[PDB]
Amino acid sequence: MKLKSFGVFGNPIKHSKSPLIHNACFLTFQKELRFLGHYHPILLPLESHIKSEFLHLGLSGANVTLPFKERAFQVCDKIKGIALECGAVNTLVLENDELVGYNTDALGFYLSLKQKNYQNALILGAGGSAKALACELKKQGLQVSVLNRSSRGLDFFQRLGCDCFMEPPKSAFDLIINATSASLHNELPLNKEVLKGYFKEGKLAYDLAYGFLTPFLSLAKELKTPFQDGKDMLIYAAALSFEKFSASQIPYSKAFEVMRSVF
Ligand SMILES: O=C(O)C1=C[C@@H](O)[C@@H](O)[C@H](O)C1
Repeated sequence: MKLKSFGVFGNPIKHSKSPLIHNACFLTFQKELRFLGHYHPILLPLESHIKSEFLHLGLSGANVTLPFKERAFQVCDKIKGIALECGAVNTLVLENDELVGYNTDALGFYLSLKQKNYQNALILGAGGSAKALACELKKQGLQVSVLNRSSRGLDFFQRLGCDCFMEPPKSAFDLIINATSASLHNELPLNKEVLKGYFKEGKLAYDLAYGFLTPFLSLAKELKTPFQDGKDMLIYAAALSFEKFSASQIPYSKAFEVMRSVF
């Protein structure tokens, strides 16, 4: 049986549930794929440029998580699909010996939303996850505000047409999104009274972290604001990545069904 190797690059990487869900798919779909994939967690040094490792490990494809998604966009040979406008890559595939970058966070976030009744959004964060979410939400015709602590990174969000803040804007937002970078989200991302204000006027508190209740979500829950963690995004984005790992042979809906079941 033909073997191919995949993994997910991050630091930290111990928490990632990508190997669980991708391995479940590779084991089921080996029938149709006519190879058996195995998918590994891969801890990289902070300074890594990724490509050397990808090639040394003989990977066919990989995912990229914190804090490497912007670096992946820089180091891949070719960027395809909506990643062209995300400034960030979360999926790498070796295609004809070119390292090709995609971004499945954008659509995976969109698919994860139950309602499309949302008109505007405040994204907390400025890393690869925030960039893909801003791209996607602007594409869907929401107004997007982005709140962070420095002037670095602002050109991307301003070129998208986002309203960029470093002090929390006195406005109501339908979606309030914790996409803070290089963070595990164990800590409130804003002053608690400020977040309470947003939650009381907001329609959904959405936190990209998955696999525990963050204090951000717990505050929304206490306030009876509807809230959503990162599980359904992870699973849709992973299923989309799996579609790419299959050379578009297995549709994401079929990967999704397997992944959700095992998760
Ligand atoms: O936790 C994980 O395994 C992942 C989380 C998201 O950042 C993804 O975009 C990434 O591809 C994988």
